[PDB]
Amino acid sequence: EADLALGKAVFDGNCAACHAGGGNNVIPDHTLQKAAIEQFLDGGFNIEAIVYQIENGKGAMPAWDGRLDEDEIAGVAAYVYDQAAGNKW
Ligand code: HEM
Repeated sequence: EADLALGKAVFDGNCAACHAGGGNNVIPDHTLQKAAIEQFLDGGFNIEAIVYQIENGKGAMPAWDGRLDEDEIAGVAAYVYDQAAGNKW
């Protein structure tokens, strides 16, 4: 169901590794923030754009293609989007 709690559970395990509290450890300022997305993200503040990054891996970010399920992928994207939009970073 591309759930946010699912998305969180994924995030917490998989993404937090580099992005702890939306907190990009590799490129300090390239955080999971709305603003940071809208500047740095190529594809803009769009679910498509988010998902695409997570799938395919981009710059210094690993690809999650087939490592996460489709729903899982969608959930983590949705969650990140919700966090950003809501400012729950
Ligand atoms: C876990 C599956 C995971 C998610 C979710 C995630 C999201 C994410 C987004 C949405 C961006 C864009 C942020 C912005 O535009 O400012 C992004 C960017 C980077 N990530 Fe990430 N990310 C997840 C996992 C990981 C892992 C495990 C690493 C660390 C090895 C990592 C690193 C990075 C880096 C670097 C970037 C910037 C690269 C770029 O977009 O050019 N991510 N991530």
